[PDB]
Amino acid sequence: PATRILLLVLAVIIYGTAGFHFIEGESWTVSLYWTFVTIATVGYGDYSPSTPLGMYFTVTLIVLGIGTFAVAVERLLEFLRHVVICGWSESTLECLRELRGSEVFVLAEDENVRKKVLRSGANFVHGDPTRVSDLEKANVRGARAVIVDLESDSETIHCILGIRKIDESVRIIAEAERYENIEQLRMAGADQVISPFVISGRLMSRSIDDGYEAMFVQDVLAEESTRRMVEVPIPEGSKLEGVSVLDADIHDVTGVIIIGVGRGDELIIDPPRDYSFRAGDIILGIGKPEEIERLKNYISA
Amino acid sequence: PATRILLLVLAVIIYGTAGFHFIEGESWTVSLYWTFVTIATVGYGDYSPSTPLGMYFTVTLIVLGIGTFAVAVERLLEFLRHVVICGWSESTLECLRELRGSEVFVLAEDENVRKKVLRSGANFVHGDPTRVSDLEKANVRGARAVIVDLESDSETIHCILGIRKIDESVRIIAEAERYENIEQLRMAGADQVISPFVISGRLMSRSIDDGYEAMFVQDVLAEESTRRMVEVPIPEGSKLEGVSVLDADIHDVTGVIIIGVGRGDELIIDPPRDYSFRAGDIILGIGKPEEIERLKNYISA
Amino acid sequence: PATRILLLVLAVIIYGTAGFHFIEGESWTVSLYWTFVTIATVGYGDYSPSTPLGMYFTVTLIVLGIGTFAVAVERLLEFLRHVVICGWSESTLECLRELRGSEVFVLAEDENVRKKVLRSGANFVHGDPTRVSDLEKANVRGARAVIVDLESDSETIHCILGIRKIDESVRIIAEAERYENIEQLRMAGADQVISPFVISGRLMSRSIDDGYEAMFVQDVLAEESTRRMVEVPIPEGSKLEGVSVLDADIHDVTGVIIIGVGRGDELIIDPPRDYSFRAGDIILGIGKPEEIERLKNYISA
Amino acid sequence: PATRILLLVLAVIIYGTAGFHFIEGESWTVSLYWTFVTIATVGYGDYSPSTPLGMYFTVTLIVLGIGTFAVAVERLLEFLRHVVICGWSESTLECLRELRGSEVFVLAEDENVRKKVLRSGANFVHGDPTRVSDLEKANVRGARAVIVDLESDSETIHCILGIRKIDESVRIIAEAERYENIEQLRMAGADQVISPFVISGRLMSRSIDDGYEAMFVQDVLAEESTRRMVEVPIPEGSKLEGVSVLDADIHDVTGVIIIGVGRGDELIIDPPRDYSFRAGDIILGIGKPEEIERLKNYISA
Amino acid sequence: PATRILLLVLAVIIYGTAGFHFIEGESWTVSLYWTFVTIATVGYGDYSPSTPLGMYFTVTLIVLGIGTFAVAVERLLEFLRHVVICGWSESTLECLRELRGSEVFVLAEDENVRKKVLRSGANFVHGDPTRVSDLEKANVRGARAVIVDLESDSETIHCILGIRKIDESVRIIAEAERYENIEQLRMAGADQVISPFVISGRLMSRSIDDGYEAMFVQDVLAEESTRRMVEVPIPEGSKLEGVSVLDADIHDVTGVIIIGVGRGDELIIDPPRDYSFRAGDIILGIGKPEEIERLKNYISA
Amino acid sequence: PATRILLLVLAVIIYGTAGFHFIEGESWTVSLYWTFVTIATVGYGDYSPSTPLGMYFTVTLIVLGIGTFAVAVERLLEFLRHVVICGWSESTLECLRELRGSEVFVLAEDENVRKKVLRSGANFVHGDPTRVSDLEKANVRGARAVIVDLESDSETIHCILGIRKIDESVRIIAEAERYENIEQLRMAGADQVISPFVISGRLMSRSIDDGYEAMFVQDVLAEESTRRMVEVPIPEGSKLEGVSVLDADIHDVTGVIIIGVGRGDELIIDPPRDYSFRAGDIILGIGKPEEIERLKNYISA
Ligand SMILES: [Ca+2]
Ligand SMILES: [Ca+2]
Ligand SMILES: [Ca+2]
Ligand SMILES: [Ca+2]
Ligand SMILES: [Ca+2]
Ligand SMILES: [Ca+2]
Repeated sequence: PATRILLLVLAVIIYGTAGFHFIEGESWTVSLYWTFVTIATVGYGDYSPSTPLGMYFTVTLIVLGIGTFAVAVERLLEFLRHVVICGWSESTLECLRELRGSEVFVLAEDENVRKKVLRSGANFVHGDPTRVSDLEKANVRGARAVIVDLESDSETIHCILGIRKIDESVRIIAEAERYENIEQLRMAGADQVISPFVISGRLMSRSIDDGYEAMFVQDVLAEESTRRMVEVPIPEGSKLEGVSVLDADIHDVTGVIIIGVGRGDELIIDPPRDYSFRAGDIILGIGKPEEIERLKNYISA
Repeated sequence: PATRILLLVLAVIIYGTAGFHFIEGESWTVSLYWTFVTIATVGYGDYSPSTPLGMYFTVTLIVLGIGTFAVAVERLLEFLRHVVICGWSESTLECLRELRGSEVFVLAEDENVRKKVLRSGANFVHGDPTRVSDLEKANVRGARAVIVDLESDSETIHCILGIRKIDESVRIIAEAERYENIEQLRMAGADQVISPFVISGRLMSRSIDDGYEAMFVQDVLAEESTRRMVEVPIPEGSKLEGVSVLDADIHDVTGVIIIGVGRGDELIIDPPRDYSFRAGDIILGIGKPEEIERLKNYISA
Repeated sequence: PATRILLLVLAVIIYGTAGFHFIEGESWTVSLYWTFVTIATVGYGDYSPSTPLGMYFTVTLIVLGIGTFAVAVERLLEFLRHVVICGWSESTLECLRELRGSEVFVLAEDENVRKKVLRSGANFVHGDPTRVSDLEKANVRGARAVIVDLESDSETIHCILGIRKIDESVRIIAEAERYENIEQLRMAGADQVISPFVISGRLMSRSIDDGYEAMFVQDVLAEESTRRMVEVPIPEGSKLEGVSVLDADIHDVTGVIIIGVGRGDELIIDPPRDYSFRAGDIILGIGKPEEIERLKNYISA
Repeated sequence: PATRILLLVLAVIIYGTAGFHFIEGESWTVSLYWTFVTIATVGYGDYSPSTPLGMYFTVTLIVLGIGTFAVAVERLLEFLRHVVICGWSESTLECLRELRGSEVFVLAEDENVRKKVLRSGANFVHGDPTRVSDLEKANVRGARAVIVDLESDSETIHCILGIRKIDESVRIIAEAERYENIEQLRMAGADQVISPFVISGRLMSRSIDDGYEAMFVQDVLAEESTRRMVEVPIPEGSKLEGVSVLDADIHDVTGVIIIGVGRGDELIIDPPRDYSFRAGDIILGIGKPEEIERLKNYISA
Repeated sequence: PATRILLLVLAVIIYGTAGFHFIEGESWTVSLYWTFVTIATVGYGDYSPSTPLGMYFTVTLIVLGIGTFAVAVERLLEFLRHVVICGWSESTLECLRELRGSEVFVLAEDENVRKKVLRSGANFVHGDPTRVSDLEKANVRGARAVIVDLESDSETIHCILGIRKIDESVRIIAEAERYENIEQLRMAGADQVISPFVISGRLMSRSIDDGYEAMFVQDVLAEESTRRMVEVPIPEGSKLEGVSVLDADIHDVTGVIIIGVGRGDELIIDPPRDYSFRAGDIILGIGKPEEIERLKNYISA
Repeated sequence: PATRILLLVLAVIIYGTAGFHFIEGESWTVSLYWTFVTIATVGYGDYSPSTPLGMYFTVTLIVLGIGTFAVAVERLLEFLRHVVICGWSESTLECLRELRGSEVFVLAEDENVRKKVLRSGANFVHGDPTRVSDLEKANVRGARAVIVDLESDSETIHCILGIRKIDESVRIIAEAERYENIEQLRMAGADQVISPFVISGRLMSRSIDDGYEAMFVQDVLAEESTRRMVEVPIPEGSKLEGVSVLDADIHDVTGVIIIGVGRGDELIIDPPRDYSFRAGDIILGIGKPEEIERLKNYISA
């Protein structure tokens, strides 16, 4: 019915522009040109509608002059490597703050959010991350990875399954509100789970004494003090491949502290001395950018 | 007034047991013995109250027999280095899970909580952590340290000031729900602030790539894989005091990775080579317990 | 993306005005002049777009005529000694009623308020007085003084710290909803605290007898009865400095009852006879304006 | 019906104790003595109810043994110049804090209140102060005066009319939540009206400058600093009656500042010099208790 | 299951009293007499349970001494021409106020009601008048008539159908909350419908002028001024049957104003002069009781 | 600030029309005529703005062409014997249905109402009938009479006092939601009180038997059956004044049943025979319009 009114304002043009070539200077060709020109509150002057009786029909083009302008308006506006964030929460916000330098889409239920999700360098997709149809509104298929944090682990567990139901291989990262659901959250298909509260809690209990243990975690993740925790990959042909951690003395050599090495989906912290670097191996280390750069070279080719 | 009714039920014993040695076999000594015995619906038989007239006074001991039984009941049940946790939240819960091996008191508004705060090795103090009077119900004065996490940073900021208002030196550790209040949370007097959401968010944005950076934080704080992040202090007389990090090769020597050194209230991550250990200095390092033990000795005296 | 649509409505002018100098009287200079003139539903007549084929391109300028007018509208509006009142409550309202003769800004969360905060001689700044960013929207830095009354002492305590966090010297005046928080309210940084309820309550208990005690407080603060409570300062060179209250007989002399003298941040009520006026001293007294004027002179130079 | 069940448990004693002198050793006198003794789970032993057939009737005394014990219990506890406070609010609370040394009854809708209204030296009457029937539950008729503060001026206006509807002369004191209703609050019958917010507001606006004006009001009503605002009456035969305020130099003489004199229902603040004290006159003055005592004597007889 | 536990506490008496005639002085007759006497915390002394081994079985009678006392308690209190009112509202209340002199049952959802429905001379049946099962709890089948007023016409319409579903002939009287449902309320089966609001409204509009029209309705229905609106039936053999209203001059004769005559389910107001009384006819008239009595006789036989 | 933007759109006319007499054909008189003509998307053609450089300033009149049209719009619409109904309820609605043939104003809090209060022949005044300022928005002063029905008797009691506070003589008609407040409702100043529920209730209890008594009230107030309840006044010079009800036989004479006579503010139902009509007396009677007309004449002069 909304597109059925654009037929009445289209008929007024064949009824309003019709009396132009009939009640004035004949021109069945430039008849609509008079109507559109007149209705568009233009009034250039290609026909002042002089006829008196044609002034009565010219008055009709004034009445139905808004029944096509205020009409074709809502009808003209009723046609014409990215990351998706399901759910909009502080976690999400703080996250969107880092991903600022890239294409991010926040899919959320509450519209009121929009305005702010925009104040932060992200695009807003109004929908419910639980409905696959809306997940698609954010194009999860092509999402480099999806971050999920809804109000209740239940809704999150849902959203995940939904995502799976589309691209069953996108990297999904979810926040767990309660420790007791971390596993279900994985079963559902989350690849990585983060439990802000378990971290927070432990850090608390661990800062009753001295708060360095908690000072570490928070400071390291903050873009301050130069020192930066970085994960460096070992190229296929590495002058290390086969070498022992103990033998490479990466610290003495690079200055980059290695807090652990990773074999996709798994990571070891104080890697034992007799550890042997491989190809896909990833180095989790903290260090001055220089040190880092130096570390990359000490491995290159 | 609740303890003023225990004087009426105590006077009924001097009025009920009084007629025993007066309206029966004289015995001002074993008079109360008859009243208590009778009121206790015992009726052993040391005096069947035979007197007819004394049966009228024996009936009074039956009427006021519940005005001392149903009384001394709620009156008998109305008499017979610790950590205080203000607010009961997941963070709090997860925290109370570590502090299990010690005296912990959770002060919260909602009673329904109690039952669970008990299922977890902690004692419950029903009150509002914003009211100083209730803070005192949990004895903050003697609290080794107070952990604070209320529903809204506002209420937390409050609670803190409150605590300050009592022991202006207790170590206060608070969680911040929003990044924008971390500072006010300190001004108010929080010594240590933890923002689960800032951590969570960043870890997220940092795990779009590879999730080791986030795998580290969560795994390190979990009592698994042997490896343990520990903060070891440098005794006053240390065979290191004055020595350079570069010179002590603590890693090669101990095997304990040092992720940073701390000077009370502050911590440096990749301490520069030319750093010189001092007395109060604290070593933040991850390593096998053995390694740790070994690290402590490599410093002792 | 909201500023990326202003490039499409900017391209329609290079595509709509482009066909003007091509499908009509050549004029690559006054081509945009035809498009803008036409799109602005003006139709002066500098070119009636006569060409039939140019009438087809002239119709395109009518269709995309709103895709630049309804566009450049939200884009043109998307670029282009005062007192601040945080929180909007009856207290606040009644207060804004006195400050009518001056620059006042009310900063509040609920928009619905606006309309009324305007009916009262004040400017409205929509924001949350707890967020420093919004405090700044009201320019607390330059605020002569800030009045604070939010729904819960907690939120107030918050707001205060926030203010402190900016101009750590602005005079802050806060209302306390509960007696038990008057101190925390100060610790946080409130300079002056008013507890309407403590006043109200006491006045009540004090008016069970005769209601003069309560009739005084309310009447004195009301702009009626001539009598006015005034605080008069003692100039540096005063013919009183050093004189005893008993000796100056200010009442007999001036007629201005002195209910107390104040030494910045502190005030004494029935100042003892042997009190000696000083320089900065402030006289809190009630009296007929004349009496007052008379009091000022009895001290001048 | 609650007192009609005490006739069934009284008939069981005439039916339970009746079979004792009929189905055992005859004794229509000591028959109830066996029933009461038995029902009271006493079992002294004055009759072991040996009869086998009488053991069937002795069993009936065991069944209806609780139909008289659990009965006469709630029946024994259901029998064995004051001020009424309608509504329970901070104002009210702070007020009840002064009236501690006297008989006060708080009548309120929410039961949850009770416990606290008791922690404060007052008695609680659960009811709605708007329903006359409940007002009567608090005996307004005999109330020395009624204090009224309900959640909304409307409810208060109501409550008042209600009170009027009973003792149309009790001194009613009400708090007004909004300035715009102070008059209706009076029309309804309130004798004294207190608007905590109008006071609070004004004090605020008045403390932007220096806060003495607000320091006065709050401090004077506080039982401190010794100084106490008192209203002293002029006895019938006074060595002042007829004397001029100017002539009595009460301040110089007593030390008690007189902030105003009152002629029932009315009070003048800086009484003009040519004022003449009368009989019923009341002196509103602030001063050290000694000063006060001294003031009373300077008038006695 | 609640009555299945009274079989376990009944088996403990055949198991507890069984060891009495087995582990003591033989008496299979007075065995239960020992168990009941012992379990009733009586201890008269007809058997002190002396046997040591029988003291082990006498201890079992002490353990299961509460598993029959605390049991038979809630089991002893769990056994020991009327009008039904569905829904409890002011209308209902005001109605129950008239029906005070008779058997009335109020069936309602909210339990909190009970206490009051009892303060008014009625019995309370806790249930939902929409559920037939609960309608039956109030025995509508035998209800002289059912009055229905639930919160929403919808629920009422429901309740009615429900009632119909049982006694499809009980006189149902329902209140309609909205004028627009009076008919549906009848279709559903209400026999009589009352719309307090339509009455109220009209009376209002009719009392803008003079309020007699509204003074009539309210006063007539109030048990005051002697005058009473009464409906008197015309006996089968009446000295009026066939007589004209004009001819009977009932007013002049009786003094009872006849405001209308009724033919079951219908009533005419100013019956025309030429009206002829019949048998079942009912006379709606107002008049002094005497007048009424006089009217009854002027028709008798 | 809303009227401060009309100075910027007024300055654009002195800045936009200014370049017309400077960058075109000089005419400081008809300069604003070009601006207003241009901004009004008129484009008559009195100046096509030919100048190229003036086309750059002519473009500025296109940009700021909406900053005066979309402005002066909300600024042009932001300047340019009756009955008042306080509160909008079914009662009210049903009432407004009768008063259809007259000037009625409904003053209510909820805006959503408006639309409907209009569908019914009444004018809507959005405000709170409790605030005198809004009562005045409906001009109670001149209200022929005010009808009051708010959600709670409390709010009504309020509203009344408010009304009194303005025209202390307007006829006030109020509905009482609860029987227990009918008196307070009067004390407050209601002149006439209607209790739909008391009526409804009684009618119910009275229709358990036969429902004529309730059929009467509802039918009489309904504009059906010809019969109409009317109140006819006795003119000053009446051929009845002094005559006995018994003597005037108004029924026999007129046919109009007299259900009662009224002496302002009071009404008697079956007026005793020996009653004597007076001047101001009002006759409450039901009867055919003819009968009525006939009744008026039987009294005229
Ligand atoms: Ca979250
Ligand atoms: Ca939390
Ligand atoms: Ca407030
Ligand atoms: Ca209050
Ligand atoms: Ca109803
Ligand atoms: Ca109503």
